[PDB]
Amino acid sequence: TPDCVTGKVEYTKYNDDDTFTVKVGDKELFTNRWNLQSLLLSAQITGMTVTIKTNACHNGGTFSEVIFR
Amino acid sequence: TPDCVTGKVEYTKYNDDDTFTVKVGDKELFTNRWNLQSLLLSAQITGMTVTIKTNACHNGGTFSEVIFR
Amino acid sequence: TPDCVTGKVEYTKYNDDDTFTVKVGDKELFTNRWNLQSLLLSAQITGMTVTIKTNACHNGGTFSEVIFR
Amino acid sequence: TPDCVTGKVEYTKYNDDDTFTVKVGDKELFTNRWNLQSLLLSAQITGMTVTIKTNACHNGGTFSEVIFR
Amino acid sequence: TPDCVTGKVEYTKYNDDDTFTVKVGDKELFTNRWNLQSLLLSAQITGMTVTIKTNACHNGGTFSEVIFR
Repeated sequence: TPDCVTGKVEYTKYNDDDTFTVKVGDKELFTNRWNLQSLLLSAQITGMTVTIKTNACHNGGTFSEVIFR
Repeated sequence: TPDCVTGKVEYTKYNDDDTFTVKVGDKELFTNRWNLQSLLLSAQITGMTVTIKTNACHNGGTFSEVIFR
Repeated sequence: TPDCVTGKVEYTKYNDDDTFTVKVGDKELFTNRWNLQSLLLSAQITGMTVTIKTNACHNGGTFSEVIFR
Repeated sequence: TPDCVTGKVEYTKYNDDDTFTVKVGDKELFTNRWNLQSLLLSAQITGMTVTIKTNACHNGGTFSEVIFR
Repeated sequence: TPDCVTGKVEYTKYNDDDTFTVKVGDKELFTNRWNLQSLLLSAQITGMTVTIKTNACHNGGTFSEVIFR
């Protein structure tokens, strides 16, 4: 899967349908993997750099691969 | 869903029916999504600013959408 | 449910039977709600003030309502 | 259950069979309760003092009761 | 099980099939044990030194034993 965006988590959002949204770089992407929620919040809180890998690299895109640096 | 309140979590409460209550701004709101409990406590401990989005924007109101900034 | 004790978490104990015990004020109380284990440990580690609400307000008493400040 | 060892967590080990091993004092003890893994790691990371209670108070001994302070 | 690599966690990666990848030393290894994900991220965030024990000691290798110091 190709890299989509890399950077710090600007904000996260829990959604009504139980998905989780993250804002990295200039993209707002969401995921439906439950384990990623607390992991992504930890990344946000501790200010790590993350790379999101996805084919749907656009606002509203979904993803399920993340690299925590 | 519209913004209801934005600010720091003053306090949280675990309820007998397992729902979770949060006090942000001047509203006391609750949620029945189990994943939000630890996330909201982290938000509280680390002092993040959160925005709660809900139609039931009033004390005793319920919610399931949150933005962590 | 009435207030029972308020204060910092003196210590916590994971029990053989999988219940969780907390020492706040002069009472030692236990709960069987899982989600409360990690939440209570976080409260302990970060030095939060908690209020436990329960009718069984006595050593060995059970509880399932907690307020985290 | 009697006290076995008290002190800081010197190290923890995740084992191939999903049990968790902890080194406190001069004993190396393991547990099969899944909830205790993250709790014990938090204890280790934050440098808490823990007391492990068990009858198998010897290297290779098992346990399921822990006091966190 | 023999030691494979020891060092801090360079980065971690959540994979689409819900396995978790970690980069320690010069090896990139992955695990399918769900409990290790948050534990490894904590290790990464807090900069602990970990030792991964495995027979598949090579890039792409799996593992399920970890020592956190």
